Amino acid sequence: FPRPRICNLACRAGIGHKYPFCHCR
Repeated sequence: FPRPRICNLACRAGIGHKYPFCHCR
């Protein structure tokens, strides 16, 4: 699965835990 561009932003802002599809840091 390709890494969604949003997931990148999410990780940076640390809103990963906020975005289900981008459950990053």
